[PDB]
Amino acid sequence: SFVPFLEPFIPHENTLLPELPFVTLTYAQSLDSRIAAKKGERTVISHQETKNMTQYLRSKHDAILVGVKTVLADDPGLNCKLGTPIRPIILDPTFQLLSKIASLKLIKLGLSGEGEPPVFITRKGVVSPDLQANLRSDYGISIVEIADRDVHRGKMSWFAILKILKDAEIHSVMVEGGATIINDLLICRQNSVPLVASLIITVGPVYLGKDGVEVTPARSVKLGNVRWWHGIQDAVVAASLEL
Amino acid sequence: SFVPFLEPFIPHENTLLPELPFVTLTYAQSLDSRIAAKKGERTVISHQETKNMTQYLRSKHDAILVGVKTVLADDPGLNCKLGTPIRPIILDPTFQLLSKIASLKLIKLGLSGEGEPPVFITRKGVVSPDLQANLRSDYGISIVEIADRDVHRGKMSWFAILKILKDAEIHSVMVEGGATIINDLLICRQNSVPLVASLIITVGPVYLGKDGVEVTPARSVKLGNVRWWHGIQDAVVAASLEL
Repeated sequence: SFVPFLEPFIPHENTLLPELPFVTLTYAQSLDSRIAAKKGERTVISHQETKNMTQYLRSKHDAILVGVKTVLADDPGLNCKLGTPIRPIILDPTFQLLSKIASLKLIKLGLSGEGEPPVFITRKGVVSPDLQANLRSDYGISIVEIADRDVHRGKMSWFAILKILKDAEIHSVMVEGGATIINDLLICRQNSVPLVASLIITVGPVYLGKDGVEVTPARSVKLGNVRWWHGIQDAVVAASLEL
Repeated sequence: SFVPFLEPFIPHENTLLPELPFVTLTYAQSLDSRIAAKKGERTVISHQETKNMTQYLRSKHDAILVGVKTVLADDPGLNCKLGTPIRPIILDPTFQLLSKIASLKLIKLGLSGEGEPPVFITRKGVVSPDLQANLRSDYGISIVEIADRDVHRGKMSWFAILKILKDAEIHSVMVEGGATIINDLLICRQNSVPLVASLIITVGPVYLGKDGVEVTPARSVKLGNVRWWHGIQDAVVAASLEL
């Protein structure tokens, strides 16, 4: 079972950044470190055993965070199949996904009660106040705004984002991806301390090739407390980021 | 131990291409699919357990093959630390190593008896008959030459290379890399049949980043007979390439 394997890595209170929730960074990769096949090819990386492990991990987190690309590519449910509630947080600076709200599965689940209503994290002044009110009434959506003070070289501050989630009583968040989010978080440090508490990676035994969606940080990154697991098809590494 | 794990993957005569040696393609990669750190950085991927696995695999092969880039970067010995003889094979189409021969560790070992005399594979006529005769007398070196009729798209035919090696009574060859060699063999097929018999990959729990030496094939590649192993620090996947 992956259950004892994950036990030191699921959220706990041994945190060096108490202002922030417990952050788990997780994704499924090919051997050549792609997280999605090339345009028009069907992405198959993670097998059922690590889909199960992902659901188990969500059952230990208050929220799950993805970006727009993931939502567009996967139309994911972003709920937990074990039945525990988990709050979907969508990072969407210009609230692009407004145009898709009538179609998205995570909106459907939020309306039916099978899931929690999602949070969209946008720049300040993207969604006017009346629209916010109407989207909350019609879809249960919340809009969380990041002030320009928390936007640096065009990028919303992970520290500021994670603070808001903690302030709203989200004490653990599972960040499930987007190549840009993964690359940024792998190197994001607050005074030498990683924002990521646990790194949990599925490796699928397949190559997606040079036109797949690549994950690789801007510099080398060392891991600690490494442990491996493997099932019938997939392998999983769990680790912390080195100081 | 990795020995029962590798038992069905070490050379054996269940081969669809009897004109060829049993070919193992094997390498060690970071999580982001790099095989060497960026230029000035120290490459640490494979820990002692999979260093050991590689030496065990070498003890089961007649020959080990690498390209020039690997020799220039690593100055590898290319012998087997279990003490079994293994023939080093260097793919050097234009014989770039000419001016470095006396300096190479693999040549030193050939002369001291810790290793076998190496084979260099070049285009035909690259090494003059005078130089070949002196290299054989002074260093034990043999040049294997690939005919013009077996160079296509400017690239030597892997089938032709491997045929000449089987003809020289090399019945198994362990191809340990060069990103280009790995990328090419991952997709090389002879009438749908992969020339690689066994694919064995160490995954080290580290990132090398975007300036490291990347492996990714030109298109997606499927694997069969997937078996995973992991020790205290590294994971290993063993597989065949799908037909």
